[PDB]
Amino acid sequence: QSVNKYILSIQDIYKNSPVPVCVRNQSRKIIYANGAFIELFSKEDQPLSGDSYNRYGVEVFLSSLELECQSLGHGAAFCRRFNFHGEIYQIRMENISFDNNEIIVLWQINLFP
Amino acid sequence: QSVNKYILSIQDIYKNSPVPVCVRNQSRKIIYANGAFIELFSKEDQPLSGDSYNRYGVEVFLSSLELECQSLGHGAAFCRRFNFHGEIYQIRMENISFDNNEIIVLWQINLFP
Ligand SMILES: [Cl-]
Ligand SMILES: [Cl-]
Ligand code: NA
Ligand code: NA
Repeated sequence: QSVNKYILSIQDIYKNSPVPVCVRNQSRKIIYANGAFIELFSKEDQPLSGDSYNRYGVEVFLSSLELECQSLGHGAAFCRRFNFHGEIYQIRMENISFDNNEIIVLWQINLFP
Repeated sequence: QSVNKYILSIQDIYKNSPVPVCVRNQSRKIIYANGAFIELFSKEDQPLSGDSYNRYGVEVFLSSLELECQSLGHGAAFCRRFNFHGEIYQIRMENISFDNNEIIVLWQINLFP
């Protein structure tokens, strides 16, 4: 609702963007993601290449960060780093809460500078 | 133009937000900022309290980061930390470039977790 309007705005900004972005609901479900995000996490696991070449460790780390973000309350945000397929990334997460205490979290990812 | 539309979207997302955000043009001019950002940097210098209690060192650091962001090209982004009035902050910067090679940079700031 007001969540849908928020999503439409994120989409307007990020739909054609090189910056991988997504928005997830309280059930860890993606409710918005752009092409860049889809492509980033579409890399097939290469389990033998190294410990960062599968999604599972990073998934738990990122889900854990997201839970922390949800817990910090409306407007809470932070930036952290993680490794994925041999590259270092940063991720910013932000808590957006709505009048019905519905919580969504914005993810924005970049390659580490 | 297309910059104005981008700005309208950022405004829709961040106008009522606790998250300090701004957008600056190539001449280091603010073309959008929300209330949270205005309030953050409205703190009067307290030059005697410590080296982080004035805007000048952080201004040069942040302007330097911004120039790097501009140089990295469309879609470039990174997260860094800085100190201001005795607190640690993170800042994410993102390069948004338009078809006429007009460059704007989004700033998003948070208190360090
Ligand atoms: Cl980190
Ligand atoms: Cl830093
Ligand atoms: Na909370
Ligand atoms: Na460049």
